[PDB]
Amino acid sequence: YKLVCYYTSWSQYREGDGSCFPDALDRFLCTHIIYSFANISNDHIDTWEWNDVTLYGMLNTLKNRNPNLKTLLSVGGWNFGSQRFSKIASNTQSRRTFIKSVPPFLRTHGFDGLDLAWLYPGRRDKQHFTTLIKEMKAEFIKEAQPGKKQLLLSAALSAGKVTIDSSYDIAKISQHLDFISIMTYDFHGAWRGTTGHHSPLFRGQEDASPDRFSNTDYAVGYMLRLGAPASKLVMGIPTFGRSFTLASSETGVGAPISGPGIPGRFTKEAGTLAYYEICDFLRGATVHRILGQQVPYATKGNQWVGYDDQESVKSKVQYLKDRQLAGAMVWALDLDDFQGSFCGQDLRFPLTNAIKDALAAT
Amino acid sequence: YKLVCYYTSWSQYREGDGSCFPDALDRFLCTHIIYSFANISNDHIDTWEWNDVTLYGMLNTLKNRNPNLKTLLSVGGWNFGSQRFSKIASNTQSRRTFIKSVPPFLRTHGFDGLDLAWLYPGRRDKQHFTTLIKEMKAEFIKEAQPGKKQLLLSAALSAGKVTIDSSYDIAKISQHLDFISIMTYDFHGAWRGTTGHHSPLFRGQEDASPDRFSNTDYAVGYMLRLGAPASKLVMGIPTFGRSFTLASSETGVGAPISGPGIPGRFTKEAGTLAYYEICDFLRGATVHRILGQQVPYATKGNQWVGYDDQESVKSKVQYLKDRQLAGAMVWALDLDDFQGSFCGQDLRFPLTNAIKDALAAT
Amino acid sequence: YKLVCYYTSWSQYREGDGSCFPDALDRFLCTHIIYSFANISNDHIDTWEWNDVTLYGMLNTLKNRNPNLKTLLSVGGWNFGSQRFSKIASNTQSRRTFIKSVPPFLRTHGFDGLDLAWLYPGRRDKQHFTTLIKEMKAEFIKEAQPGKKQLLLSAALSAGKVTIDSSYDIAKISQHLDFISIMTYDFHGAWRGTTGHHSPLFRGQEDASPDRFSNTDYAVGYMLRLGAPASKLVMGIPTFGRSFTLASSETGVGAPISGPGIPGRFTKEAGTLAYYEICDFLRGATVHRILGQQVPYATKGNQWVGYDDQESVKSKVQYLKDRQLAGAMVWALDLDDFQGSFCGQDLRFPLTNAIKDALAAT
Amino acid sequence: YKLVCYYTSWSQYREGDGSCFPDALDRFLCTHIIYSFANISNDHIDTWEWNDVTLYGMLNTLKNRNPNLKTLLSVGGWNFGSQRFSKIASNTQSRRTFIKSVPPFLRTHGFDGLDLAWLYPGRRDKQHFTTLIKEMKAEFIKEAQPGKKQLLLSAALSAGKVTIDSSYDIAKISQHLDFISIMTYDFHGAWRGTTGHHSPLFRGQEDASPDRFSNTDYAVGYMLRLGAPASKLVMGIPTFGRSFTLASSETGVGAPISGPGIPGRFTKEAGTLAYYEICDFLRGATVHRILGQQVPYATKGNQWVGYDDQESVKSKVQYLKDRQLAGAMVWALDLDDFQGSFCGQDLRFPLTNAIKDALAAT
Ligand SMILES: CC(=O)N[C@@H]1[C@@H](O)[C@H](O[C@@H]2O[C@H](CO)[C@@H](O[C@@H]3O[C@H](CO)[C@@H](O[C@@H]4O[C@H](CO)[C@@H](O)[C@H](O)[C@H]4NC(C)=O)[C@H](O)[C@H]3NC(C)=O)[C@H](O)[C@H]2NC(C)=O)[C@@H](CO)O[C@H]1O
Ligand SMILES: CC(=O)N[C@@H]1[C@@H](O)[C@H](O[C@@H]2O[C@H](CO)[C@@H](O[C@@H]3O[C@H](CO)[C@@H](O[C@@H]4O[C@H](CO)[C@@H](O)[C@H](O)[C@H]4NC(C)=O)[C@H](O)[C@H]3NC(C)=O)[C@H](O)[C@H]2NC(C)=O)[C@@H](CO)O[C@H]1O
Ligand SMILES: CC(=O)N[C@@H]1[C@@H](O)[C@H](O[C@@H]2O[C@H](CO)[C@@H](O[C@@H]3O[C@H](CO)[C@@H](O[C@@H]4O[C@H](CO)[C@@H](O)[C@H](O)[C@H]4NC(C)=O)[C@H](O)[C@H]3NC(C)=O)[C@H](O)[C@H]2NC(C)=O)[C@@H](CO)O[C@H]1O
Ligand SMILES: CC(=O)N[C@@H]1[C@@H](O)[C@H](O[C@@H]2O[C@H](CO)[C@@H](O[C@@H]3O[C@H](CO)[C@@H](O[C@@H]4O[C@H](CO)[C@@H](O)[C@H](O)[C@H]4NC(C)=O)[C@H](O)[C@H]3NC(C)=O)[C@H](O)[C@H]2NC(C)=O)[C@@H](CO)O[C@H]1O
Ligand SMILES: CC(=O)N[C@@H]1[C@@H](O)[C@H](O[C@@H]2O[C@H](CO)[C@@H](O[C@@H]3O[C@H](CO)[C@@H](O)[C@H](O)[C@H]3NC(C)=O)[C@H](O)[C@H]2NC(C)=O)[C@@H](CO)O[C@H]1O
Ligand SMILES: CC(=O)N[C@@H]1[C@@H](O)[C@H](O[C@@H]2O[C@H](CO)[C@@H](O[C@@H]3O[C@H](CO)[C@@H](O)[C@H](O)[C@H]3NC(C)=O)[C@H](O)[C@H]2NC(C)=O)[C@@H](CO)O[C@H]1O
Ligand SMILES: CC(=O)N[C@@H]1[C@@H](O)[C@H](O[C@@H]2O[C@H](CO)[C@@H](O[C@@H]3O[C@H](CO)[C@@H](O)[C@H](O)[C@H]3NC(C)=O)[C@H](O)[C@H]2NC(C)=O)[C@@H](CO)O[C@H]1O
Ligand SMILES: CC(=O)N[C@@H]1[C@@H](O)[C@H](O[C@@H]2O[C@H](CO)[C@@H](O[C@@H]3O[C@H](CO)[C@@H](O)[C@H](O)[C@H]3NC(C)=O)[C@H](O)[C@H]2NC(C)=O)[C@@H](CO)O[C@H]1O
Ligand SMILES: *[C@@H]1O[C@H](CO)[C@@H](O)[C@H](O)[C@H]1NC(C)=O
Ligand SMILES: *[C@@H]1O[C@H](CO)[C@@H](O)[C@H](O)[C@H]1NC(C)=O
Ligand SMILES: *[C@@H]1O[C@H](CO)[C@@H](O)[C@H](O)[C@H]1NC(C)=O
Ligand SMILES: *[C@@H]1O[C@H](CO)[C@@H](O)[C@H](O)[C@H]1NC(C)=O
Repeated sequence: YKLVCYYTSWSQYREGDGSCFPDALDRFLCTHIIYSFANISNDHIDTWEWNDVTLYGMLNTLKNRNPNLKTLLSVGGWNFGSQRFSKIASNTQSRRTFIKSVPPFLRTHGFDGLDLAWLYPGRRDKQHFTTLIKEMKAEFIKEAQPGKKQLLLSAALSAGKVTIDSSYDIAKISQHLDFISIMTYDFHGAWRGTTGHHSPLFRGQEDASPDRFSNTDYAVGYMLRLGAPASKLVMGIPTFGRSFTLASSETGVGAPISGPGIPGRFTKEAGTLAYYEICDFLRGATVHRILGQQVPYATKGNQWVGYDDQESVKSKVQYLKDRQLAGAMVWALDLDDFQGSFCGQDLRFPLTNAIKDALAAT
Repeated sequence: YKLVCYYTSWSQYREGDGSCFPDALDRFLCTHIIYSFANISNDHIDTWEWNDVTLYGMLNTLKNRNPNLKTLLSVGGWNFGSQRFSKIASNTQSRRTFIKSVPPFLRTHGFDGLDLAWLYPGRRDKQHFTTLIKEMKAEFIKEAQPGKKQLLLSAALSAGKVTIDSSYDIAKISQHLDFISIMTYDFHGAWRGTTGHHSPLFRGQEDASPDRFSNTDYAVGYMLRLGAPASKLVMGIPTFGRSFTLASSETGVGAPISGPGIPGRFTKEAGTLAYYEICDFLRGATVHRILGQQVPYATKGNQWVGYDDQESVKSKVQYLKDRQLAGAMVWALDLDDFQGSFCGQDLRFPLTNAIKDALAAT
Repeated sequence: YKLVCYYTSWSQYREGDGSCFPDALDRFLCTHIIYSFANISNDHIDTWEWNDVTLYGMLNTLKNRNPNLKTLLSVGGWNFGSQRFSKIASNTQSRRTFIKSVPPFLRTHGFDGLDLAWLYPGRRDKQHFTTLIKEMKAEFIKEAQPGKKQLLLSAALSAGKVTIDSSYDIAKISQHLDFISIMTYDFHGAWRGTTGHHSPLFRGQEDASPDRFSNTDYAVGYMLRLGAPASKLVMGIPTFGRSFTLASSETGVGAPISGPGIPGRFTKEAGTLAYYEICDFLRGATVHRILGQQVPYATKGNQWVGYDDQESVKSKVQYLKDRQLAGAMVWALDLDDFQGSFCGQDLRFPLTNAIKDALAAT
Repeated sequence: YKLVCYYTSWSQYREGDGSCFPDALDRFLCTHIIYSFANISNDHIDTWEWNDVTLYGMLNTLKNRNPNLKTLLSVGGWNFGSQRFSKIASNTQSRRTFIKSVPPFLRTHGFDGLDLAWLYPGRRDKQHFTTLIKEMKAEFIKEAQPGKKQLLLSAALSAGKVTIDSSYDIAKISQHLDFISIMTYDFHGAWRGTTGHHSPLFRGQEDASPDRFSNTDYAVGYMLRLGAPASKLVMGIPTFGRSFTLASSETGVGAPISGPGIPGRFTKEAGTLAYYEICDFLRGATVHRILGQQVPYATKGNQWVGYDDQESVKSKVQYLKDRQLAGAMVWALDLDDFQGSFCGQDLRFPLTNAIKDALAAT
């Protein structure tokens, strides 16, 4: 089973124990470690952080004691911007320039492939997106013909029905992508006005959630139906939780909230909490395993965080193995308890190690 | 909470360890023990089995050490005959004789009330089935008026949506009934040619499911939605399992079957298995928990059986308490392991007890 | 058969033949004419437009040469505030003030009753909405007891399942209201990115529709199913259409759009078109009757509009009669071709009259 | 567009004007005519009727004036039996003989190809079927490699979901079939106990029919999504109706029935009525266009029949062209008023010619 893992280039700028660099990663932990993100400056694939070229190294050095580890540089990401990408892909001009720059840059940097993280193609870029991947793959071949090891091409697609529909021609692109990562998380926003787990495995109580398709099972399922093969499907699994600030003494699912949740001391970003920050939170908190959804949420004071733990990621892995999917995708190494400290026990990458073990065992 | 348990009056004619009598029941176990079924002969409520009077005897004795235990006589039942019931429902005189015959018959025999087990009113009986309940309650009130402890009136209702829409006016009946037991089991017929748990808590995997309403959760929310007060809703929980005979090596949910499972040694009814027989079956068997449904199934050789155990009833109880229901109803005590034997430890009524415990434990 | 027609107070300000005043309405056309909308200022039901008092009189005049026309004052409306209305229903004191102020304001200004257009009660206002409807009917009773002709109480409910599920306890409110108007229209938002009739009668082609509940039939049947007396259900039918702007040369249902259609010279609101404006659009347009849904749509150049016409409303009246519903509701009189010029024959209210005629014949 | 029309071999043994012979068929009517059915005296496709070999000619003579019509011989039918086919195709040896024995038979009898009517393949026949069609086409090429015009190979398949899943590898079988006639009719059995059109276009009113997939629209789309190519999909249209015998004064859709309708004069088979018997029945009868399904049901006295008229088959034709299908299929040429006397006009094949005109017109 393929175990895809992300690393963000911005997890370095975090206070004390929170800062994370490519060298803090377990060489043997994943089958694919993806660097994110990569910018596109002048229809070309450029670095992002000033030291991205150093870090690109710190990461590839992990291949040294483990030649099985593969790596991909992800281009795009939430920030980049939907429009920027849109243009660079619409005309054939910039599109060829870009496709062109990719192969060498990756080569001259120790990367085993490319990860397309366009978020997301308007309904107007669906045909384009298809081409962009068709051609980009055509190119990846034109380079490896000299006898090299061909560069891997993947994409992080949305898991929400609407988008999946108004942006992807799964049946087609599924052919050129070496594997797909369905980002099955970020399903219940603070705008809804109620508490909701952002990454539930199943729908759960039929009338406790607005629609039937804001969960992992539906997404995974829906996409298989649209033609995506199982062998090219990696199921995303967040190692972060989405929080809210309650507005009443009520604390169950669908309870009233008044905004996202207070910012973690390290990731500092209302609505988010890294697993290691959740671990602190837990002390004195009250955990509730949501029945039909197979995931846990914790509450304490006026805070409510829906997340995943070892038990839930394990459930989640058993789920994918069943559907006999390509494997799990994590987001992101730097959000799990990579130190090994916070969640105690001294062992590190708990949620990802749970995912790792569950994948290899029946 | 209410813990309504059913006791079938034919569980006596069961070979050796199978045979079950009113006296073999834990008088402290339930809050209401319903005896079933009673016939309606000559538009008069009347006994069924040659020795019912003796059994109404053994059962009602259980109220001695435990004065809080209530008992009711259930009239109707699956084999009774859907037609025969309507006949009495729509005859202005048939109904009247019937209603008038109950109060005396109950006081004469020791019951605290009646329970309507009409399966199932037709689309044409929706109204007759509402009048019935309405007048019967009147008769219970008229008889009690002097200063007596009023006779209890309940109805066991279908969990099948189609049935609920064609046969009931939940809205109205709900007010004249003391409680409503919703038969939330028997959801997956063998005629589908595929294995399926007959009593899932939730729908489970979105596509592996037949429809959208063959699971406890839907059934409850629908009835609550339709008007039945939570305080009057009893959630049906089966202590028997639904078996299928496999047709291949596939053993998962949806596997192909060639017919109902093999009859039990004691229940002798293809497609059915008492929990105590499921326990003999479990020896050398493989049990799997169905992820999306919170219920488990077990397979061995060419038999597949979906049933409930301590774990699943606990969740179902957790579920019902969350929904703030009136309690759980069990069908039936003579299908739970009542000798205590069959499942080790030799403790009696594992299922009901597990339910009892979970009902008063938070 | 009841024929409830809405008259908006803002259609008075439209340019040219668009300006619509109460005295421009056919006094024999409808059975009930609801004036909309009225504000609630300082917990008191009040006028909205500076000259509401003048217009109320122009409307109520119509009752003269015809003493069977009933009129109502609709309070609420889309532009009112799901929140403002909530704080008045939640506060026990505010609720009384309001309820108390209605009978006088109603008798004073010459109205037959009230119409509640709270769009829409939150997940948390379900019971408050019921209480609010309960107590207001309790007042219209008290005020009429001396011997007066009881003030009428109605409500314009959502046709959308999600909304209906989180705000309406149909069973209960349905017994206090005199009739319910189900707004069966506004079903395919332009956000979907695709063309789609906003008021289909049935789902039509299965895989060409977004969901199973966005159509009249489902809504009508869902409410009936939920306990609303057909005798009290008024099926809304729209005299306006919802436009879009095509992004390609594709013009059938499901074609990609780039946003709402161009605004009309008179209604001047993107994505909306009154019928009389549609009659203008049809000049050199191409009308197609969507088969599975019984409703038309027209397209010309890059505009696409899904509306209702005489043939389609007739089908709709047929559908409601087979269903045995209290009648039809029309939103709005001023969006129909009230002048009678645009749509030919110089006959006025072509759509509404078609509705009336169809109701009258069997 | 193709136009496959079947001919029954038993359409001769019928009284008076009800006798149908190959020489009675309009040679410029269909583009294909499938003689049905043909037996197999154990691994060798042997005729069925004593004069079968005489009729094969009568049909074929129709090629003399219209050299551009083709004929296939259909082997199977409803009576051939489920087991006979399975047992004959399951035996690797038994098969070969059959496959090998088909071509020479057709070639010697003027038939241009085969048609497979296996009703139906259980779960234990899915692959066999796939193979049978596979190897079957293989042989057709071999025999035709000299320079001869190749033999066609079509298949009549169930339009019912459950049947399709449990037995059709649409993805594969479709690459070998020159075309697929989807038997989109026979949805409502008399076992249901209520009236219902056996061949609706769309499901119509949501709570007036059991499931979402017992109509033409669903079946087709379902098939298309399963891999069936619109270019290789012929949609069946029935030229007969399905009668029921009413049990009360209710005559609408879903009114109670007490068995199938009285046998037709000429077809002499309960629950069935050919169009010519229907046209007759229609005198003094009342027709009703079922609103959501685009189909008529007529009722007179205690009889109820749902069927297709010119108006409705034309709608279904517009439907398939919208779905860009291979064409329409009919059943059967001897059920349509081939006489031209029953439906008056003195014109022949009223429905099929309506189907034809409609196919080439827009
Ligand atoms: C069900 C549905 O469709 N709902 C919509 C939501 O999907 C959507 O939310 C956005 O969802 C995307 C993925 O679907 C998400 O981005 C991916 O996931 C991670 C984690 O959120 C992102 O990581 C962030 O990266 C940025 C830099 O670009 C950092 O600034 C930020 O700190 C990171 N946050 C975390 C938790 O790590 C990645 O960018 C991306 N991963 C990959 C491989 O592409 C967006 O973050 C979601 N939006 C946010 C910020 O909440 C939502 C949009 O608001 O709309 C719903 O309708
Ligand atoms: C979703 C849906 O619509 N499901 C339909 C099923 O409801 C229906 O199957 C019948 O379901 C009812 C419960 O609603 C069931 O009867 C009740 O439940 C128990 C459990 O079966 C019955 O026990 C049997 O009693 C008879 C005598 O009355 C005995 O002969 C038999 O041995 C008993 N079996 C067991 C396991 O104990 C009770 O009769 C009754 N209990 C109460 C409280 O009233 C029927 O038995 C189910 N039918 C059968 C025989 O399977 C199904 C129609 O068959 O249709 C589904 O769609
Ligand atoms: C299936 C589903 O749930 N869809 C949701 C939509 O229903 C919802 O859109 C809003 O829907 C309500 C009724 O369903 C509608 O309000 C009523 O309908 C009329 C006609 O649209 C409204 O008329 C408008 O009134 C405002 C001021 O009140 C005017 O400014 C405007 O010009 C009027 N438009 C027209 C064409 O006349 C009335 O307000 C009201 N009438 C009654 C009987 O109460 C809202 O207007 C709809 N909102 C909009 C902007 O369309 C939608 C909202 O987000 O969400 C969907 O999911
Ligand atoms: C949802 C679903 O799948 N529904 C099931 C039904 O399919 C099934 O009913 C049988 O359906 C098949 C079609 O799929 C039907 O046979 C075809 O259709 C015609 C007319 O139905 C048949 O014609 C008859 O043939 C027999 C002998 O072959 C003659 O004796 C008789 O005179 C003929 N009658 C007519 C109308 O001409 C054909 O045999 C066949 N056509 C082709 C090209 O293959 C069966 O007749 C249907 N069975 C009946 C008679 O009801 C049903 C089984 O009970 O189950 C549903 O669920
Ligand atoms: C806007 C963005 O890309 N994200 C921000 C980060 O880039 C930023 O990191 C800091 O970047 C600057 C360069 O832009 C680093 O400064 C460099 O420091 C080295 C020290 O050896 C020196 O040789 C360079 O001259 C100097 N760069 C220049 C030319 O200015 C700085 O070290 C980075 N931060 C640190 C201390 O690691 C951080 C803020 O620091 O914010 C991100 O949002
Ligand atoms: C169809 C039905 O009601 N259920 C069946 C049971 O009735 C049946 O049980 C036996 O029924 C007979 C007849 O009612 C019983 O006979 C009576 O036995 C007593 C014993 O003291 C005797 O005094 C009576 O004279 C005698 N009466 C009759 C009518 O003959 C018999 O005791 C019952 N035996 C059992 C098992 O208790 C069983 C047969 O095993 O099958 C049920 O399906
Ligand atoms: C926001 C709103 O209520 N809708 C807008 C309308 O109010 C507006 O109508 C105009 O409103 C003004 C203010 O009420 C009217 O002025 C009044 O004119 C009469 C004339 O006899 C005079 O007696 C009043 O004193 C005066 N009111 C005061 C105190 O200012 C004005 O006549 C209205 N215009 C007309 C003729 O319709 C319209 C204008 O476009 O827009 C609505 O959106
Ligand atoms: C079992 C079967 O094939 N289905 C039955 C039909 O065969 C049957 O039709 C009649 O079949 C007989 C043959 O069995 C025909 O008789 C033939 O008549 C000709 C006259 O020229 C004579 O030369 C033949 O020798 C003779 N057959 C023999 C060898 O005995 C008879 O004409 C057929 N009837 C018709 C209408 O043509 C029908 C009804 O009889 O029932 C089917 O079940
Ligand atoms: C990415 O490229 C854009 C376009 O040239 C540029 O404006 C931006 O600075 C680049 N991103 C960063 C911050 O390196
Ligand atoms: C039930 O009563 C009816 C008389 O109304 C009778 O026909 C039937 O045999 C009785 N069944 C039993 C076993 O008592
Ligand atoms: C409606 O009443 C509210 C509160 O009294 C007020 O703020 C608002 O301006 C009023 N609207 C109009 C136009 O009367
Ligand atoms: C072949 O068809 C004939 C009809 O003439 C039938 O009687 C026979 O049973 C079929 N197969 C055999 C050889 O039995």
